[PDB]
Amino acid sequence: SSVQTAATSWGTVPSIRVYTANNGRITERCWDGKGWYTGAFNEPGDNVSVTSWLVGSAIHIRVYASTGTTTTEWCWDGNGWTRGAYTAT
Amino acid sequence: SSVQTAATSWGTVPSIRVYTANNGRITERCWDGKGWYTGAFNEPGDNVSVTSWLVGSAIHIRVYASTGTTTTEWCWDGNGWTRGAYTAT
Amino acid sequence: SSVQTAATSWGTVPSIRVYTANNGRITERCWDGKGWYTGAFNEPGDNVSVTSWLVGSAIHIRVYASTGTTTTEWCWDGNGWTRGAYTATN
Repeated sequence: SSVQTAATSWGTVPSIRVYTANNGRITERCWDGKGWYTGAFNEPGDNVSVTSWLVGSAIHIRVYASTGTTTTEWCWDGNGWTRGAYTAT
Repeated sequence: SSVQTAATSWGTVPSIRVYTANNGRITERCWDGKGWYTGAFNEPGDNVSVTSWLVGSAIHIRVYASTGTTTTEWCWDGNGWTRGAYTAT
Repeated sequence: SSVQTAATSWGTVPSIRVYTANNGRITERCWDGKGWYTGAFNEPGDNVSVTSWLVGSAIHIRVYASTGTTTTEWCWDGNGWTRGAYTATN
Protein backbone atom coordinates (compact mmCIF):
# COMPACT_ATOMS: atom_id res chain seq x y z
CA SER A 1 0.00 0.00 0.00
CA SER A 2 2.51 2.75 0.89
CA VAL A 3 5.95 3.83 1.99
CA GLN A 4 6.40 4.60 5.67
CA THR A 5 8.15 7.69 7.01
CA ALA A 6 9.60 9.16 10.20
CA ALA A 7 10.70 12.74 10.75
CA THR A 8 12.79 14.76 13.17
CA SER A 9 13.94 18.36 13.37
CA TRP A 10 16.24 20.51 15.45
CA GLY A 11 17.45 24.04 16.06
CA THR A 12 16.03 27.31 14.81
CA VAL A 13 16.53 27.02 11.03
CA PRO A 14 15.44 24.22 11.52
CA SER A 15 17.22 21.23 10.14
CA ILE A 16 14.78 18.46 9.19
CA ARG A 17 15.43 14.80 8.44
CA VAL A 18 12.80 12.55 6.84
CA TYR A 19 13.43 8.79 6.71
CA THR A 20 11.45 6.68 4.22
CA ALA A 21 11.11 2.90 4.32
CA ASN A 22 10.38 1.79 0.75
CA ASN A 23 10.59 -1.77 -0.56
CA GLY A 24 12.83 -3.00 2.25
CA ARG A 25 15.30 -0.09 2.42
CA ILE A 26 15.31 3.16 4.42
CA THR A 27 16.80 6.33 2.94
CA GLU A 28 17.03 9.89 4.21
CA ARG A 29 16.17 13.34 2.87
CA CYS A 30 17.59 16.41 4.58
CA TRP A 31 16.74 20.10 4.84
CA ASP A 32 19.20 22.59 6.35
CA GLY A 33 17.40 25.78 5.34
CA LYS A 34 18.09 26.07 1.61
CA GLY A 35 16.71 22.94 -0.04
CA TRP A 36 16.30 19.18 0.20
CA TYR A 37 19.11 16.73 -0.47
CA THR A 38 19.74 13.03 -0.02
CA GLY A 39 21.42 12.14 3.25
CA ALA A 40 24.02 9.56 4.13
CA PHE A 41 21.64 7.21 5.97
CA ASN A 42 20.88 4.04 4.00
CA GLU A 43 20.01 0.83 5.84
CA PRO A 44 17.65 -2.14 5.50
CA GLY A 45 14.20 -1.78 6.97
CA ASP A 46 10.46 -2.03 6.40
CA ASN A 47 9.59 0.28 9.31
CA VAL A 48 11.38 3.31 10.75
CA SER A 49 11.16 5.60 13.75
CA VAL A 50 13.52 8.37 14.83
CA THR A 51 14.39 10.65 17.72
CA SER A 52 17.08 13.29 18.10
CA TRP A 53 18.54 15.70 20.64
CA LEU A 54 21.05 18.54 20.72
CA VAL A 55 24.08 18.83 22.96
CA GLY A 56 24.88 22.47 22.41
CA SER A 57 24.81 22.77 18.63
CA ALA A 58 25.78 19.12 18.02
CA ILE A 59 22.93 16.86 16.83
CA HIS A 60 22.55 13.26 17.92
CA ILE A 61 20.11 11.09 15.97
CA ARG A 62 18.78 7.59 16.68
CA VAL A 63 16.98 5.74 13.89
CA TYR A 64 15.18 2.48 14.72
CA ALA A 65 15.00 0.31 11.60
CA SER A 66 12.86 -2.82 11.70
CA THR A 67 12.62 -5.84 9.43
CA GLY A 68 10.30 -8.57 10.64
CA THR A 69 10.65 -8.12 14.39
CA THR A 70 14.37 -7.35 14.21
CA THR A 71 14.95 -3.71 15.12
CA THR A 72 18.42 -2.20 14.72
CA GLU A 73 19.34 1.18 16.17
CA TRP A 74 21.51 3.42 14.01
CA CYS A 75 23.33 6.33 15.63
CA TRP A 76 24.53 9.67 14.30
CA ASP A 77 26.83 11.47 16.73
CA GLY A 78 28.65 13.76 14.30
CA ASN A 79 30.98 11.27 12.60
CA GLY A 80 29.02 8.77 10.53
CA TRP A 81 26.23 6.32 11.19
CA THR A 82 27.10 3.52 13.63
CA ARG A 83 25.20 0.55 15.02
CA GLY A 84 23.79 1.26 18.47
CA ALA A 85 23.46 -0.89 21.57
CA TYR A 86 19.64 -1.15 21.38
CA THR A 87 18.20 -4.63 21.74
CA ALA A 88 14.49 -5.39 21.76
CA THR A 89 14.69 -7.82 24.71
CA SER B 1 -5.22 -3.76 9.40
CA SER B 2 -5.26 -0.75 11.72
CA VAL B 3 -5.16 3.02 11.56
CA GLN B 4 -1.73 4.63 11.76
CA THR B 5 -0.92 7.67 13.90
CA ALA B 6 1.77 10.29 14.44
CA ALA B 7 2.01 12.74 17.32
CA THR B 8 3.78 15.96 18.22
CA SER B 9 3.64 18.36 21.15
CA TRP B 10 5.03 21.72 22.14
CA GLY B 11 5.33 24.21 24.96
CA THR B 12 4.48 23.81 28.63
CA VAL B 13 0.70 23.23 28.55
CA PRO B 14 1.45 21.37 26.26
CA SER B 15 -0.34 21.53 22.97
CA ILE B 16 -0.60 18.08 21.35
CA ARG B 17 -1.49 17.15 17.78
CA VAL B 18 -2.32 13.57 16.79
CA TYR B 19 -2.61 12.73 13.08
CA THR B 20 -4.48 9.56 12.06
CA ALA B 21 -4.29 7.89 8.65
CA ASN B 22 -7.51 5.92 8.21
CA ASN B 23 -8.84 4.46 4.97
CA GLY B 24 -6.74 6.75 2.77
CA ARG B 25 -7.25 10.08 4.58
CA ILE B 26 -5.33 11.78 7.40
CA THR B 27 -7.17 13.89 9.96
CA GLU B 28 -6.00 15.72 13.08
CA ARG B 29 -7.05 15.88 16.72
CA CYS B 30 -5.81 18.70 18.92
CA TRP B 31 -5.34 19.34 22.64
CA ASP B 32 -4.53 22.82 23.94
CA GLY B 33 -5.01 22.14 27.64
CA LYS B 34 -8.79 21.89 28.03
CA GLY B 35 -10.01 19.12 25.75
CA TRP B 36 -9.67 17.44 22.36
CA TYR B 37 -11.06 18.92 19.16
CA THR B 38 -10.80 18.23 15.45
CA GLY B 39 -8.10 20.25 13.72
CA ALA B 40 -7.95 21.86 10.32
CA PHE B 41 -5.54 19.32 8.79
CA ASN B 42 -7.24 16.99 6.30
CA GLU B 43 -5.24 15.48 3.43
CA PRO B 44 -4.94 12.18 1.55
CA GLY B 45 -2.56 9.61 2.91
CA ASP B 46 -2.10 6.03 4.06
CA ASN B 47 0.91 6.82 6.26
CA VAL B 48 1.83 9.89 8.30
CA SER B 49 4.77 11.31 10.22
CA VAL B 50 5.17 14.71 11.85
CA THR B 51 7.72 17.05 13.40
CA SER B 52 7.34 20.53 14.86
CA TRP B 53 9.40 23.35 16.33
CA LEU B 54 8.81 26.65 18.09
CA VAL B 55 10.13 30.04 17.04
CA GLY B 56 9.41 31.94 20.22
CA SER B 57 5.78 31.06 20.90
CA ALA B 58 4.95 30.42 17.22
CA ILE B 59 4.55 26.74 16.26
CA HIS B 60 5.71 25.36 12.93
CA ILE B 61 4.50 21.89 11.95
CA ARG B 62 5.53 19.60 9.08
CA VAL B 63 3.35 16.60 8.27
CA TYR B 64 4.62 14.00 5.79
CA ALA B 65 1.66 12.27 4.14
CA SER B 66 2.37 9.21 1.98
CA THR B 67 0.38 7.21 -0.55
CA GLY B 68 2.12 4.55 -2.61
CA THR B 69 5.65 5.91 -2.58
CA THR B 70 4.41 9.49 -2.99
CA THR B 71 5.09 11.63 0.07
CA THR B 72 3.75 15.18 0.30
CA GLU B 73 4.90 17.63 2.95
CA TRP B 74 2.24 19.84 4.51
CA CYS B 75 3.30 22.95 6.41
CA TRP B 76 1.70 24.90 9.23
CA ASP B 77 3.40 28.25 9.85
CA GLY B 78 0.58 30.09 11.59
CA ASN B 79 -1.68 30.84 8.61
CA GLY B 80 -3.15 27.64 7.19
CA TRP B 81 -1.75 24.40 5.82
CA THR B 82 0.36 24.79 2.67
CA ARG B 83 2.21 22.35 0.45
CA GLY B 84 5.92 22.23 1.25
CA ALA B 85 9.00 21.93 -0.94
CA TYR B 86 9.84 18.37 0.17
CA THR B 87 10.59 15.91 -2.60
CA ALA B 88 11.61 12.30 -2.06
CA THR B 89 14.33 12.47 -4.75
CA SER C 1 4.91 -7.76 7.90
CA SER C 2 7.37 -6.15 10.28
CA VAL C 3 7.05 -4.80 13.81
CA GLN C 4 6.32 -1.10 14.08
CA THR C 5 8.13 1.28 16.42
CA ALA C 6 7.93 4.78 17.86
CA ALA C 7 10.64 6.61 19.76
CA THR C 8 11.03 9.61 22.04
CA SER C 9 13.88 11.11 24.04
CA TRP C 10 14.45 13.84 26.59
CA GLY C 11 17.04 15.70 28.58
CA THR C 12 20.82 15.76 28.28
CA VAL C 13 21.73 12.12 28.94
CA PRO C 14 19.37 11.53 27.13
CA SER C 15 16.69 9.16 28.23
CA ILE C 16 15.20 7.26 25.28
CA ARG C 17 12.00 5.21 25.07
CA VAL C 18 11.28 2.90 22.13
CA TYR C 19 7.79 1.40 21.80
CA THR C 20 7.32 -1.69 19.61
CA ALA C 21 3.99 -2.98 18.31
CA ASN C 22 4.43 -6.71 17.67
CA ASN C 23 1.64 -9.23 17.12
CA GLY C 24 -1.04 -7.05 18.70
CA ARG C 25 0.84 -5.84 21.79
CA ILE C 26 3.05 -2.80 22.42
CA THR C 27 6.01 -3.03 24.79
CA GLU C 28 8.69 -0.54 25.79
CA ARG C 29 12.49 -0.50 25.97
CA CYS C 30 14.24 2.21 27.95
CA TRP C 31 17.68 3.81 28.01
CA ASP C 32 18.70 6.12 30.86
CA GLY C 33 22.40 6.38 30.04
CA LYS C 34 23.79 3.00 31.13
CA GLY C 35 21.94 0.33 29.18
CA TRP C 36 18.61 -0.84 27.80
CA TYR C 37 15.90 -2.37 29.96
CA THR C 38 12.25 -3.32 29.59
CA GLY C 39 9.86 -0.61 30.69
CA ALA C 40 6.54 -0.75 32.46
CA PHE C 41 4.43 0.10 29.40
CA ASN C 42 2.50 -2.90 28.05
CA GLU C 43 -0.80 -2.37 26.24
CA PRO C 44 -2.71 -3.76 23.24
CA GLY C 45 -2.00 -2.26 19.87
CA ASP C 46 -1.02 -2.86 16.26
CA ASN C 47 0.30 0.67 15.75
CA VAL C 48 2.00 3.14 18.07
CA SER C 49 3.07 6.77 18.14
CA VAL C 50 4.53 8.79 21.01
CA THR C 51 5.33 12.31 22.14
CA SER C 52 6.83 13.62 25.37
CA TRP C 53 7.68 16.86 27.13
CA LEU C 54 9.53 17.99 30.24
CA VAL C 55 8.15 20.17 33.00
CA GLY C 56 11.39 21.03 34.73
CA SER C 57 13.04 17.62 35.12
CA ALA C 58 9.72 15.70 35.20
CA ILE C 59 8.90 13.76 32.01
CA HIS C 60 5.40 13.44 30.65
CA ILE C 61 4.79 10.84 27.93
CA ARG C 62 1.76 10.21 25.70
CA VAL C 63 1.56 6.95 23.77
CA TYR C 64 -1.16 6.52 21.13
CA ALA C 65 -1.95 2.82 20.72
CA SER C 66 -4.22 1.78 17.86
CA THR C 67 -6.07 -1.38 16.90
CA GLY C 68 -8.46 -1.33 13.97
CA THR C 69 -9.47 2.32 14.02
CA THR C 70 -9.61 2.53 17.82
CA THR C 71 -6.81 4.65 19.31
CA THR C 72 -6.22 4.79 23.07
CA GLU C 73 -3.97 7.38 24.69
CA TRP C 74 -1.78 6.20 27.54
CA CYS C 75 -0.23 8.76 29.87
CA TRP C 76 2.91 8.75 31.99
CA ASP C 77 3.05 11.66 34.43
CA GLY C 78 5.46 10.26 37.01
CA ASN C 79 3.15 7.80 38.77
CA GLY C 80 2.25 4.92 36.46
CA TRP C 81 0.56 4.62 33.09
CA THR C 82 -3.05 5.86 32.99
CA ARG C 83 -5.70 6.07 30.29
CA GLY C 84 -5.90 9.53 28.76
CA ALA C 85 -8.83 11.63 27.62
CA TYR C 86 -7.98 11.37 23.90
CA THR C 87 -10.85 10.46 21.61
CA ALA C 88 -10.57 10.15 17.85
CA THR C 89 -13.82 11.99 17.02
CA ASN C 90 -16.58 13.95 18.74
